[PDB]
Amino acid sequence: QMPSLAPMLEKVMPSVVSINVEGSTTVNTPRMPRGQQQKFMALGSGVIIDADKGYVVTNNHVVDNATVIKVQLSDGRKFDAKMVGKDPRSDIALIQIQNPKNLTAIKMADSDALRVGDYTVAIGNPFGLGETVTSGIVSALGRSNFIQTDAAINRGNAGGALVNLNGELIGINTAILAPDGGNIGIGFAIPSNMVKNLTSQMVEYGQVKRGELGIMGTELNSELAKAMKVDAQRGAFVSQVLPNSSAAKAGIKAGDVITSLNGKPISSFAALRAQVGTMPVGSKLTLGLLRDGKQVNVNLE
Amino acid sequence: QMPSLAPMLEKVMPSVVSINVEGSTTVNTPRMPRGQQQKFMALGSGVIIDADKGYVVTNNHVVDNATVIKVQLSDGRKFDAKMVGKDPRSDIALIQIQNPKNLTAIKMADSDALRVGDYTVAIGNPFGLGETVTSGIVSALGRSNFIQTDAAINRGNAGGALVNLNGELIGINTAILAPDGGNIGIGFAIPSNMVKNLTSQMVEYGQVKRGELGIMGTELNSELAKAMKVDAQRGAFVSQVLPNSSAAKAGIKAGDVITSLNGKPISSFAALRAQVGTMPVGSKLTLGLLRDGKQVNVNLE
Amino acid sequence: QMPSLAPMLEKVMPSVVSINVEGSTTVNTPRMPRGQQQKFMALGSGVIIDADKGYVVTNNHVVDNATVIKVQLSDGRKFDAKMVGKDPRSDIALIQIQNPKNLTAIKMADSDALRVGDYTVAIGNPFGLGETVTSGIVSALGRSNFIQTDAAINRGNAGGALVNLNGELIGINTAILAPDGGNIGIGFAIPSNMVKNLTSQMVEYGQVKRGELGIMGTELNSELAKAMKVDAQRGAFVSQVLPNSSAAKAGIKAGDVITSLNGKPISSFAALRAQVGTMPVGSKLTLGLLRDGKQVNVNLE
Amino acid sequence: QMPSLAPMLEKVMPSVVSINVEGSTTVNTPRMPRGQQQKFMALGSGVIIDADKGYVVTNNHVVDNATVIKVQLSDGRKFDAKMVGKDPRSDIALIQIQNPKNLTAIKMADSDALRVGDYTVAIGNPFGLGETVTSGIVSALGRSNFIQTDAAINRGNAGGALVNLNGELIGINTAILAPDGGNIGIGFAIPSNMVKNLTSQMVEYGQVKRGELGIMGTELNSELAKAMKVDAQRGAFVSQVLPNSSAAKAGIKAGDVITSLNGKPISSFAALRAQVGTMPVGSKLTLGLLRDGKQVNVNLE
Amino acid sequence: QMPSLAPMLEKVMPSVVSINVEGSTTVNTPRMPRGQQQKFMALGSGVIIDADKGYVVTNNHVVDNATVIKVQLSDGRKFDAKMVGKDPRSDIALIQIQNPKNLTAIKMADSDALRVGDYTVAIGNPFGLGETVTSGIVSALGRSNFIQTDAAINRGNAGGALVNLNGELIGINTAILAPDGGNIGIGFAIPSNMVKNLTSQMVEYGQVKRGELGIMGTELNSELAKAMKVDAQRGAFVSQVLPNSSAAKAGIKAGDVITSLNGKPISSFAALRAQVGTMPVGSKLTLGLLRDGKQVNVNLE
Amino acid sequence: QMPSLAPMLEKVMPSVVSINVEGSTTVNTPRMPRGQQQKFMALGSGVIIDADKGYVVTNNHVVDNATVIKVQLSDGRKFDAKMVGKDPRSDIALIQIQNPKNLTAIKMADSDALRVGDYTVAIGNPFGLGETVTSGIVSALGRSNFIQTDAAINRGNAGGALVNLNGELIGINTAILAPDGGNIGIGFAIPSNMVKNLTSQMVEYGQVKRGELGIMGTELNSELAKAMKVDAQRGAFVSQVLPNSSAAKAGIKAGDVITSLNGKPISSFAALRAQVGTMPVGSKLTLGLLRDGKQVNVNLE
Repeated sequence: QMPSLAPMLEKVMPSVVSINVEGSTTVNTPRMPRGQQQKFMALGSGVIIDADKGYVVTNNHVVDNATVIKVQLSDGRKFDAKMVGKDPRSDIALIQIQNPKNLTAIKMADSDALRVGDYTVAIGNPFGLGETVTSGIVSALGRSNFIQTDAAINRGNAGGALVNLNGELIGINTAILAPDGGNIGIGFAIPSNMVKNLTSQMVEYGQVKRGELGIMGTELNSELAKAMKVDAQRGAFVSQVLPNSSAAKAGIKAGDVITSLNGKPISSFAALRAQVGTMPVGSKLTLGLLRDGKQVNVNLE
Repeated sequence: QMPSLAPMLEKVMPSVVSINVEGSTTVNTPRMPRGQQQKFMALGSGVIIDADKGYVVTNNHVVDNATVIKVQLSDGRKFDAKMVGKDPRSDIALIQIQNPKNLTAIKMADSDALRVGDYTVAIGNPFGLGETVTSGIVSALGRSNFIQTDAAINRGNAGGALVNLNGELIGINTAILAPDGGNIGIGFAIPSNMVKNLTSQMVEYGQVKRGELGIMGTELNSELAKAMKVDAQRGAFVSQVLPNSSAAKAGIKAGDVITSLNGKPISSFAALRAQVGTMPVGSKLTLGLLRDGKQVNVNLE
Repeated sequence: QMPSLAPMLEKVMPSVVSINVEGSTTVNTPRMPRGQQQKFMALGSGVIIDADKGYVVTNNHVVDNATVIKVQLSDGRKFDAKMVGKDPRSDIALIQIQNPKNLTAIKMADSDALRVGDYTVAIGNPFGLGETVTSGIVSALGRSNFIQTDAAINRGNAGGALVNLNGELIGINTAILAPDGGNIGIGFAIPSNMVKNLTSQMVEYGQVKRGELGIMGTELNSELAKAMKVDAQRGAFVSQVLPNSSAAKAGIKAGDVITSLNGKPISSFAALRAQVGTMPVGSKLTLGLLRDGKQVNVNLE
Repeated sequence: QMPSLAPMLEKVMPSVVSINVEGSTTVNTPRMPRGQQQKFMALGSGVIIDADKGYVVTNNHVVDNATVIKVQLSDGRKFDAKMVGKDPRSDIALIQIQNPKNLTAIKMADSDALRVGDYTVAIGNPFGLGETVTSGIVSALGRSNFIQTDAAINRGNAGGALVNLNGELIGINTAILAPDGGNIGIGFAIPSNMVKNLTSQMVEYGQVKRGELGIMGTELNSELAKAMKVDAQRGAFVSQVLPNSSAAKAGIKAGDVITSLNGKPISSFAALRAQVGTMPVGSKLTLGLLRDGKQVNVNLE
Repeated sequence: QMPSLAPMLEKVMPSVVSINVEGSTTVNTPRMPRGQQQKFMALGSGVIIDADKGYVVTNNHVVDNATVIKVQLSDGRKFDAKMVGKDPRSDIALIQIQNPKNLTAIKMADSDALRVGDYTVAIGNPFGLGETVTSGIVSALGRSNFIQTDAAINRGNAGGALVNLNGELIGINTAILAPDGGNIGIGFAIPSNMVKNLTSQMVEYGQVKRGELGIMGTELNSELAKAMKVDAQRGAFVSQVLPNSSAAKAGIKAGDVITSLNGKPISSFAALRAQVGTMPVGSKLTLGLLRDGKQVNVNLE
Repeated sequence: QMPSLAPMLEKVMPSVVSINVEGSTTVNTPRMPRGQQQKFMALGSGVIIDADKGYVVTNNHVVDNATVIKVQLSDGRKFDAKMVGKDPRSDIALIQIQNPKNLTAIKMADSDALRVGDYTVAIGNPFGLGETVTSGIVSALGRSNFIQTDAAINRGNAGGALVNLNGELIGINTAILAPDGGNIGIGFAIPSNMVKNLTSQMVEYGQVKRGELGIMGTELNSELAKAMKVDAQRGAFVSQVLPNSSAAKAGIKAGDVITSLNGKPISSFAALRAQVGTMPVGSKLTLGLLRDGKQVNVNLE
């Protein structure tokens, strides 16, 4: 008969869940005529990632400041969940289902396999009226990072799951304009792998460990810096490398002068110290290193 | 060759029509520096539903306050139409073609058959520049009610017809924010069946008959109400049932205490009287009834 | 030396006070991503009207929903006050100082004596930064009602006291756009007399008694109405007058047909019933009565 | 007793009148969902300028597009008025009272006598709630042109009359942002003399005659222009002067090169042709003429 | 395996390029507190249309006012380009790659072959974050002109290329709201043929030649016009035709009275002179000619 | 004759001047479709404070980022001025007239003498159309600090001079919402004395010296802090006083616990360090000191 997503969607829908948050937050006491605790209600979607432990990935902007979190399965069943870890930078959080039973976990695809022309579908709650599904394609890939897809709802709240035609997880859709869950015109999402890495740090550490690792250099134009080349100057100097932190790994040594980070020119030396320090461990960033030919990819830790 | 909708679209396009409304409306006389009749022009789409009588379904927000309505077929032909019935609640209206000839009516699908993953396409006039077609999927179903689809134009005016891959009618797209024909981010529409039922009441009665039918109960906590259970109180009490209005049908009897209407908890007794009274006859609502197990679906009248 | 208001202002400033309100109010629980009690703080000015009892007139939009109200005298002294009565219609309220001692009350002028060219000065808190004084003239008088004065602060919150050159009370400035304490461009205020009358009803009754008093007529065009004149029809008919409620006083009798209320034509019969029913007792409204010459002023009760 | 404006105000109030306009205007037919004649109502103030003929000066933005204009005297009396002339440039218009009787005309002051520190008061209808009076001083004078005064209402509609302490007319307040009757922050007005001149052209000609009068020159850098000086060039050249139009009067002759008009440098030659051509006859503009010392004041016609 | 666009997209991506403009523009000198040259940076997409000459079509709103334009191929390679021609009306421009080498040009489809149901995909830079691809269908065709497609990004900048399933060029997407590169809700684009014609005029003439060609008629109701029919008047008269400019071609002769231009009624005679004069040569417009049956399509020049 | 300000205004107007600033500022390069130096023009008023040296006080938001500053006297004369010092905190700056000749300096009043009822007048350029004068009264005094006056223009740019009836300087009007020269509804200004002190630091030091002077204490609840009282805790502890910086002057000694600064409670210890550190030397702030009776006024340095 007619082609439809319903078939695969009926295999995926189980592993998607609706999250009902109740929390409190400190707010300014209203001055009139036109600090105190105010109760709010957040509402999102999430995916069951570990059927046995009852691990449910979700967005940090949903579960932030939560006092009580509840989970309802697509079949109607409700559970209590407990926080386990969040990550405001990438807007990802892990919750756990208290008393998990007959749970289906989603099968995660290798996000590295993604290409642009690929079809996707997004499952979530743009307007809070219940689980809404929409389709589209992989519009852009922050590497081949990040996933950008036209399969996203206008004026809607960045829902949860991003899925391929086989009904596997290729990512969690996110809101880039936090603390404002909305749209920029197109959908952004953390690829499924970044998601898995991110998620295991939360299970293991209560959070994702920041990998702020230069090595131990000295500004360009300084004492030990000006001494060397300075032919084709302008950039961030690197004096040492002995810490062996993806530096004896990045094939980097003394004297180098990095001036790139995935395209964007690294002006100052602190420019590196900051940009490479706010990223999540396991990250795959590329550094355009200056020394007459040099550009290696790093892996935090 | 290449896959396209054009083929089926060429079978559906005939049954779609362009409606040109001209009407008058009472307006405030402008006060300056910065009641009277003002002439306006509304513009929509509609579907030929009965080829012989020349019945054309359309949106109430298009044909409301109309003095002269004209219809132009996709082939260029123009006819005069006459109103027959409208329904502001669901934003649906029926017009009739004066002198119908060589008309094609659309084949209506059973909307009950719809599932979420299904593909749809929407035909209409978002910006008045002529008949615009767009595609998408069934994003959400107010039952399996209402149809929500991503196949809807941003900042556009809720067009007319919603159609499956076989070129059958699965619904009429509507504007939830009346009297403002616009978008919320995604498309809403009355499923084709609700459409047909709605439409036949207009033909038969000049309007859709409201089925405001409780039975004849008494508030919870009252004289004849407090007398009974009150174990697990909090809700809307039901004293009688003899009227036999979907009550000797809903398997409901004296003593009951309804507290739901398709999910939303029924607080007061008038809360039922109102919510169940604004709906269209033939409706299929579900009542979470309290009496230690009870929840039956009703059918107005 | 130089002319100044400071002199008289130093005689008036004592009788002006700063009110610090703390209250709670029911608010919607915030839905995110972007009922409960929320604490607010209101802030106004007021005038000591009765030195002995410690009566302080103020604006209802200041003391509304108040849990704790405090009063600070211009000399620094703070007292606790207790509500006694409010009146949202005119935005006037009466509070009482708990433990009043060495209080100065202001001398109230007869507002009836006011003419337009007269000078005024306004004392209050437009921006909450403390007691601000401004001058101007009587721009318009809702009779010679209401007082309109240019002596009002742009974008400011309708302060409290309105005062003449002798330092007497000619009125309390009010906000016409409640619940929004702001400006329309010019200042509105309840004349001092209306203020006094209003204020004594609060002391005496806990509120100002509404004087909704027609008499007992029948719509124009009805049974007992059409029977009479109908020459120069169009208006609100009056059948009876026996209730003697400012009707055996208004020189009104059976058959009359009122069609005015201080200028504005009285269309329907309920138009009178409403307009004359929302006003405060003691009011002085004028009724353009139809019967070939008739227009008398009434005094509620 | 206390100082007040009421006294003089009671001498001026008679000569002020309230204008009630009713008109029609061509408007776009509304396109929905969201040319024809639409009826509006304008409302202003004006001053009786000629008691005998019943001449009432007012603002053009009040009486523009008027079908029926009515006048009500401060004592309550109503008359019908007829248009006589308007002038959108200065926003001034003259209406005539049909059947003038027991009229008081205002005594016009010589505006040339004005200085900045002088006190003024403004009478009008900022918000349509009736005749509102406000005070202030002469904030700026477009000569000593135009009158700018702080005696103007915020967010209000540029009322009518501007008056000194003796109750004489020093000007009519106007709206610079036509067709939007509002405030810029301070009040602008046509001085009383400009008003009188303007007004007599309307009586005499149905409008104010534009005095677009250069003489007959040739652009600077042209054939007959470059031939001469060109020492300290850059400006508008003047070839002839024989027309004797305030040129044999302005002491101007062949060869001149004007480059000023009351301060603003005259760039091109058409820059003069335009700026000096949109002004009202009788105007007093000053031209910074180049020829090594020359700057005379002109008087149109 | 799974269906995807990536395959064909990998064949098309080469012929798409990223344009980095740097230009200057005259701007008003800022007045504070709150003419000069200001440097800006524009950014777009474009398609390699001629591999050998290195012709790259793009949008005029991207390359307008450009001082330096650079081109980067999808493989990373950068070239300098030089302007060759622009066309603000249709928002199309042609640039040339300086030193073109190993270039792939796209294969252009015949746009005339397009039908509505057809699938499309759009490639561009909505938010400047790099080349973004999105899909959709042919929503409307300004003939079967113009192409309207749902394959367009919300709040995005009208990207560049519009492509069918075979990876051929069916058009360049454009911004209708210039000089504001944004969305109306749906995508507009110049069909590929109009594109090719447009583009060859730029190569050949530095611009697209306007074909403002009536013939030589006289207004309806005039001397030589009223003389004839006037039966079913109201329109634009046509006196002559001898110029042979698509008039001895349009089968038009003396006496005619055109009153249409692709639907819109031609009111006046200048209405034709203007509408048919702003269009690009080679255009295919239709004229509803009055003479009791007549409507032929023209081809500029 | 009639009362007016013109007389005294003619004595003050000379000492007021118009400042024409021309400057450059670093701005973001515009990204299109919708760092570099951009030229702007600022415009203000100022007062000649020292006739001989040609010292002209003005607002910092006028002369900030200035490359060329010009001064024009009320009589028309223009001079070049040079910066000497600015002070963004209070928005005050000092410029010097190059080649001062026949200058009149204004006579400064002792601001300490001010009371609220006093009359003021403000001279400046709200809309850039030239020197505008407005009147009013002293609405509030940040001590008897700061001067708040109703003598300020709506939506206008905080002009310059604030003057009493004798034509003496009582202050310079300022904009509290920098870098936005506008109104809050009422006028704020630095009293004339604060002005003089401020201004002499600029002459003497190129700027106003910040008097950030605690003494040398230790947080409350710390080692040397908890040791003492703690009876009626909650505040900022003070351990030492030996620095003799308005501490052996403020009658302050070891052990004290300050918790006020002109009304506002001093929560933390750094709360003092900051608030008392951003103020201008010579300041007169009051500290509510805790030790069972203690509150002395300080004088920076």
